[PDB]
Parts: sequence; structure tokens; C-alpha cells
Amino acid sequence: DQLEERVSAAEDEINEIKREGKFREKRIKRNEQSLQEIWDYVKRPNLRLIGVPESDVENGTKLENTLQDIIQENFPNLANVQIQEIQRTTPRHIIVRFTKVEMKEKMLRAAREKGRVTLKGKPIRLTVDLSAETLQARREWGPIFNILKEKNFQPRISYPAKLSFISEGEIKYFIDKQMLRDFVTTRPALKELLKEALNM
Amino acid sequence: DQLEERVSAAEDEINEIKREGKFREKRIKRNEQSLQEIWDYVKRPNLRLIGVPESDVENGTKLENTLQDIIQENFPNLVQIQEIQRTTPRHIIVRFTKVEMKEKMLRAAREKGRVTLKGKPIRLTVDLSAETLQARREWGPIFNILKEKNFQPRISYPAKLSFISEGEIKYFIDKQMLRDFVTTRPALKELLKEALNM
Amino acid sequence: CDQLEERVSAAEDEINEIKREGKFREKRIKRNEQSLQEIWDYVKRPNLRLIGVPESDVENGTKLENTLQDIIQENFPNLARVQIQEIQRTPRHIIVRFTKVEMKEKMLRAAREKGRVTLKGKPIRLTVDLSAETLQARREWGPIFNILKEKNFQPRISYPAKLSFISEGEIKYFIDKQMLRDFVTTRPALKELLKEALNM
Ligand SMILES: [Cl-]
Ligand SMILES: [Cl-]
Repeated sequence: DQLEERVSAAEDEINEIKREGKFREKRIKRNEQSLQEIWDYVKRPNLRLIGVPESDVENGTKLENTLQDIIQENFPNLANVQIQEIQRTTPRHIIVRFTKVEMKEKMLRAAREKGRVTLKGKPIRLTVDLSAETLQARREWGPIFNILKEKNFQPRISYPAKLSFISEGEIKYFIDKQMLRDFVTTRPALKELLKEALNM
Repeated sequence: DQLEERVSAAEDEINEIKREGKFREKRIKRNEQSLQEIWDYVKRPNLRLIGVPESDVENGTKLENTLQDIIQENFPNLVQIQEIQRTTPRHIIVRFTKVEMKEKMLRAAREKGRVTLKGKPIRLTVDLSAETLQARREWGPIFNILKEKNFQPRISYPAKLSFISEGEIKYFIDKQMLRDFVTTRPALKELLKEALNM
Repeated sequence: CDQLEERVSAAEDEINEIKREGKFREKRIKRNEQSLQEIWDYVKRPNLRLIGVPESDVENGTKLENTLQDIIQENFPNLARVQIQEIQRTPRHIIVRFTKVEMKEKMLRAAREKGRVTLKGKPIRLTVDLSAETLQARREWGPIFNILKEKNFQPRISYPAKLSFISEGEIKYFIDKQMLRDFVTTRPALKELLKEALNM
């Protein structure tokens, strides 16, 4: 009597909690992605200089002078470029926040066209500044990216974390691994090649 | 047997959990309000262009040319850009170097009443966060009823509601805060009971 | 109704999940709160708050930019002997966005070393622009801060809201009250002193 009814009520409560728990999960998840996007957006005027030798008492002024050198040696075409701030975070990466986004895009463009950006002979690496999340997503493609590279698919990663490669004289784009699992399911060649990596 | 114990402990857990959740609920909404604001703050210099025909292979420079076209065609008297990018043609987002610049564009667009591009009507709006715009729209119905009964309402930033109750202006961040308010004022409650979904 | 022992056993299991999922989602929530704290602070780096400035009926960027100059002319002459991206209201506060962070840093040190800042004689203030999370994070390190300070523990506040004091002849850092709890759980003297504050 009194006991049986107590049980049923509890079961309804537990389920209700499970439901409210779902709608909560969704909202949290939406905030996570919302943070990811805004982080990226805010880091748009930002460039990452990689492989730049560390220095003693490396203040803002020295950094700026360094960026100048990099520009004079690689693409002096530019220019004094407006720098809102520059700082350090294997040498520590250097983050550069340009006053105008246009300035960054132009420098990246200059780098990717040049190919080998160097500093006094030593190769360095200029790259976009991404959020932890986005940056992590890109790393997860890693394993697959290499296999594709190996088999001459000419893979490429672009914003946010899109994978792209050649399949049938056409370039294919994939936002996530799931979308890719669907693609290969109808192409035995790729399916066999990417069975383990995709965890299918 | 003596299940009374186990089933009682379960109920206790159940209660605990319902309180646990309510707390997390609070913190989540807090973060949601913080995102709304941070987005609003960031996109403050941004402006939204709707109804602009897509162009085959259109670089960012052509986008800027399209911007200047609209300025000449609608605002003769009237420009620094950090960026202008795309998102039925996609919305175009124009980010000005100064927030002031955006404000003058909207005023001119509102004083002109109608904005065109090559003879075709387009639209100029802000770039407020999705969470904000929706929020503002949700106060709509209630705002209409309050205006009707001469409460002199007002919707400000972010999406605060403010009207006159007892010769004293009151502010409401969300609908819930309003529900608790009317709980001690029968007449008002009776007025907004259908709108508050109570 | 003897099979009731069946249903109850499961309900106990369901509750265990709800608890796990509950704590796990909670961890994500905090990671989000912490993330917002981080990005809000970052975005505001080039900012300074002007507090106590008499507002007018109708203002604008230019009229405000002049007022900003009067403050410099009146308080820090050798400082202007100043690149401003934009300035505007949120008497409301006035958010001053500099072109270069280094600039903001400089003037802040000028306002802090002058101690007393005035506009036409009227006392005003220039302060760092910090997130609401960080502020309240510091505010949470309030009572606990006063207890250590009063008992001569040399407590300090390291940005963002890191609490640090000297015990056992060493210097410890603490991000959240939780970590501090883990610490005093083994220091009877300290524990007894910080039990009321940590709600322990
Ligand atoms: Cl929950
Ligand atoms: Cl959250």
C-alpha cells in the first residue's frame, strides 16, 4: 500500500530528473561551443610566431624589434606596423595582436606564399591563433591526416577544424569525424584505408 | 521486509538532487547572461547587412566596394573598416574601427527609412548576440499590455524591462524575476497572468 | 507486490548515475565560469575605467576625448609630452580603450603613483578594467584574507585572484577555496583558524 505508491512516485521523479538533466546538458554544451567561437573570433587579429629563440629580459620593445627583423628578412614589403601588444606564452610561442585584422591576414598571406619563413637562417612558423577547443579538434584529425597524406590524398585543415582532401578529382570537406564515417561507407578504397582510425 | 529504509533514503536522495540541480541551473543561466554580454560587447562595432546579392568569386575588397556603393547611393553626405565578411543571400557583417561609426550608419538608415542597393531594398541592423535579440523579442507581448494600461514600460540593455509601479521605476532582468514580483501584487498579477505563462 | 525489491534496487542505481552525471556536469560548469573569467579579462586588457566624471546632457567620442586630455594635461604632463582607439560610457563609468596595451599600462602607473587624480579639482579615478568573475573571485578571498593578515601570515593577491601566504617558512598559492581546504586539512593550527571561513 503506502510503500508501493512511494516507489512509483520516486520512479516518476527520477525520470523527470533525467529529463531536466538532459535539457541542462544541452545548455551547458551550447555554452561550450559559444565560448569556442568567441575565443576564436577574439583571437582573429592574433598571430603565433613559432621557433623564435628566447632572450634575456625579453620585454615588449625587444619583441617589436624582433618582429621588425622578421619582416625585413622575409617580406619587407610591409611598412612600422601597428602592434596592440606582443608577448610570450622548446621556446614559448609569441602572440602578436595587430591593431588591424587586415594586417595579420596580409602577413599570413605573405608567409604561405613564401613557404619558408626564416629568422637569420633558422626556419620559423607563422600561424593563426585558435581557442583551446578548436586547436584540440585540429589535433584529433592528426592520425587520419597522416594516413591521407601518406596515400597521396593531399589533406588540409582549415577553420574551424575542417578536413579537406581529393577523392574524385573533387575536393571534399568534413567538419567532423562522423560526417567522414558516412562518406567512406560508400567507398571501399577509403573505408579499408581508414577503418581503424575512424574507429568504425 | 523493511524497504521503508531504502525507499526513504531514495526520497532523500531525490530531494538532495532536485536542490543540487536548481543550484547548477542558477550558475548555468549566470554563464548564459555572461556570454550574451561578452558577445554584445564584442560585436558592438559590428553591423549587419541583409539582402545583398551574392557575387561569383567575391573577395573582401569587393565586399568593401559594395559597402561604399551603399554609402554613395543612400548617404551622399557620408569610413574605416577592420573587416567585412559573409556569414537567400548570406548576411554581411561590417566591423567598423569605431563604434561611433556604426551608430551614424543606423541613424542615417533610420532617418532615410529605406535603404537600397542598385535599386533593390536591403536592410541595416545591429549585430547583437542571438541570445539578446531573442530575449528582447520575448518581452514583446508583456510590453504591449503594460503600455496599454499606462505603465510606461521600457526595454534597455541588455534586455531589462522597466515600468512604473507605485511612483517608482522597477527593473526586471528576466521573466522569472517578474513572476516573483507580481506574487505580492494581485491586480498586476491578474493583468499579466496570461502573458507570464503562470 | 513482493517483486518491489526488484524495482527499488534499480532506482538506487539510477540515482548513482544521476549523481555522477551531476558532478561531471558541475565540473564542466566551473570550467565554463573560469573560461568566461579568462576571456573577459583578456578582452579588457587595453581598457581603463574613468570613475567620477560629471556627465552631460549629450556627449560623444570627441567631447569625451577632450575631457580625457584635460585629465592628462592636469595630472600627467610629462606623460603626454596618447593613442586612443575609442572612448565612451557603459555618473556612469567611462571605458577608455587604448591602441597599445603598453600605453594603458603606462598611464595606470601614472595614476597610481600620483595617487590622487583630479578633473578641474574634482576627485576622480582611473582603474583597471576587470571581469565581474575576477572581481568577485577576489571578493571571495576577503574574510579568509583578513584572518591570515591579522594573524600575521603575509597574505597577498596575485592576479587574477590567486591567494598566497607564507606558512612553514614557505610560499603557497591557492586558486580556489577547495585547494586551501586540502591544505589546512593537515595543519591543525591553521585549520582551527580557517575553519569558520571555509565553511568547513
Ligand atoms: Cl543536472
Ligand atoms: Cl555553463
